Amino acid sequence: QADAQRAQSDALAKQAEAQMKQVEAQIRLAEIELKKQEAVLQQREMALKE
Amino acid sequence: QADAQRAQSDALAKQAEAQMKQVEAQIRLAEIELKKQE
Repeated sequence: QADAQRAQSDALAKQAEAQMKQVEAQIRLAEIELKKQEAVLQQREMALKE
Repeated sequence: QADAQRAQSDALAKQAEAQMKQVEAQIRLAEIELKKQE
């Protein structure tokens, strides 16, 4: 039972950690997309001012 | 247990480069924002 627990811990150290890193990368990509949307909104505001 | 410890050590060694890359990207973004402000 402890061996299965240690196997799950090793899985978390390996595949689950890699999946968590992929999730962090996806969150960073989403933040970059939000920044791009904010820049587009600023450009639209500049066009309205013009 | 020792095999998992070695796997964790190698995982930290490999993810250190990714963390450094993210920090470099953040620093570059701050510099780009400073340049765009000027």
